[PDB]
Amino acid sequence: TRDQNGTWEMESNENFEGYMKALDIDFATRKIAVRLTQTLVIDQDGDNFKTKTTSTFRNYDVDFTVGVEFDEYTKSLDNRHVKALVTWEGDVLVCVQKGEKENRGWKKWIEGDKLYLELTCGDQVCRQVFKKK
Ligand SMILES: *C/C=C(C)/C=C/C=C(C)/C=C/C1=C(C)CCCC1(C)C
Repeated sequence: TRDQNGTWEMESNENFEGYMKALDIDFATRKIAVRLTQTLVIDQDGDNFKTKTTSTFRNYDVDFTVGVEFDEYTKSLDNRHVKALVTWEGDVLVCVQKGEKENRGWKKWIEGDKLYLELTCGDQVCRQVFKKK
């Protein structure tokens, strides 16, 4: 399925520390962030996505249209400018964030009632799994 609508509660989070370190997120922020349960709310209408990731400590909102390049300033993360593009490869939603960091982006897909999110930066891969609330 390409339908990723839902309120998604984080079930697991593998190597978030490595990914954040590759992004140059400071030590203290990384230590807080690795322990937190995230909720990812996705509102998807055709090719329009509105997403909100929340935790007790920090939130991050990003909206995008599939197939439309957009400028991103990663405020509240690593505070960089990237040129972002989100597209479909089969039923995998693929984001490439072009800029200073190599191999920067993510892949998101559904597999039997779980949402999988693989975040990449440099040589690091973070693997997250969510379940619908
Ligand atoms: C569709 C999947 C998306 C938009 C993935 C979003 C991932 C985040 C918003 C993660 C954000 C964070 C970090 C990268 C490190 C600091 C903690 C967070 C949760 C603000």
